[PDB]
Amino acid sequence: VVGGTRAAQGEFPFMVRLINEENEGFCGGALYAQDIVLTAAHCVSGSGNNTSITATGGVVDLQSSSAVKVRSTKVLQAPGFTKETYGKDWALIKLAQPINQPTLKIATTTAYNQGTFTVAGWGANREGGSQQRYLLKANVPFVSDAACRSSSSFILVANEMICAGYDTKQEDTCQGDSGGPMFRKDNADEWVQVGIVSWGEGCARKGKYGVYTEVSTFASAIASAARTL
Ligand code: NA
Repeated sequence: VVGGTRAAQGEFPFMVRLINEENEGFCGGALYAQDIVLTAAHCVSGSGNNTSITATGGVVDLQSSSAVKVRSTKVLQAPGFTKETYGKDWALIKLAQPINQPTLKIATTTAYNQGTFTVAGWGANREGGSQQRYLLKANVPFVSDAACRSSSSFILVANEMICAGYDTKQEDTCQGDSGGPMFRKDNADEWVQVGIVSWGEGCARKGKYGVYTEVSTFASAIASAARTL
């Protein structure tokens, strides 16, 4: 997370750090349920059963004695996600144990798709940099479809993707943050999830933004997939 500060311990406790000893991969995630994690489609390989992935939770410090490590049991990747565009970039992961921490509610409408979103993960703070040890937090403004459209050299898919961050300011999610939730407060003072960190042109680039899977568009399709897991 480029130019972020430190998450206080327990601040966003629905946070997960994901490591896929199968595809050799490091993502973020959120506890949709206490044993189901919401994350990026591209952070995983296929759908089906998978004993391979290790979600760590409860700590903001990836090392503390206290983390809870739990192995995946089965993985559900959005059918129709295309690696070719990171389009429809969402996936669920079931856990073997459940994690007793507080979970993150998801937007089931678009009501909350404006203004300032909070983002977090353990990804790199410099583009090209190492993964972190302590969970970092940062703020990023909503960027319109239009504004984002123009600025991007890859193609941006209307309701599936939503944009956020700054023109020039050194504050953006970065390599290793994928799968972490983009979220913000709702009218009833609760965090709601609007994004999954998906991709961007580099990290915090001049004239470049951050792209996020638009939870609201898939919330339906998601809600329905957990219930089979
Ligand atoms: Na920027």
